[PDB]
Amino acid sequence: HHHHHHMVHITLDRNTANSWLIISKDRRQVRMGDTHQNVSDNKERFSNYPMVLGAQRFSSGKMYWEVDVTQKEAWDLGVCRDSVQRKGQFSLSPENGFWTIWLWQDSYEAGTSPQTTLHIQVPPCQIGIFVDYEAGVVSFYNITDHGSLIYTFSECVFAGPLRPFFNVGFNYSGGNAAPLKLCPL
Ligand SMILES: COCC(=O)NCc1ccccc1
Repeated sequence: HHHHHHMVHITLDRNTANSWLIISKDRRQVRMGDTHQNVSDNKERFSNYPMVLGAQRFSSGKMYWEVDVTQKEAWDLGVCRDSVQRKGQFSLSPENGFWTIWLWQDSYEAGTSPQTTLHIQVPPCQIGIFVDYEAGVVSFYNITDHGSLIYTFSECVFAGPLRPFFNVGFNYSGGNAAPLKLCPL
């Protein structure tokens, strides 16, 4: 792909984070802490899952960023509507305002309803995310495999401003402590 020139500098919004997440001082890395991180509750925080949003809101144009997933067992990445549900249980689907992929139990899947199997020969250490607001497109690229396409959501109905979306995943296994990191431009 040739989307690199739409690169945007994403930072994490502390105020949207689940109360167990630790966001780095530079707001470019996030990991799940071993306990509550001593923050007050607010209506923005994701309650049930270890999720956080980017600070940036997109309503037009073309945007590209990269995320490092090295040595993680489980994670979700993509974009979502600014107005997605924060509290209680919900599924990641376009009907709920999410355009995401994920890793879970050694398989990669796109957050369609129902979910779609992805065909990945080279486990990615970094993921590229491309959004074309006007075209209604969200695309995912395998940076480890020379930028090969993972998945394209097309005919997206964003229906609002978009925010970068992250889930560091559960760490029941003790094998998923590693952070998500926004990779430099
Ligand atoms: C440490 O691992 C246990 C675990 O993953 N618990 C579930 C959970 C943790 C934090 C926020 C939401 C849900």
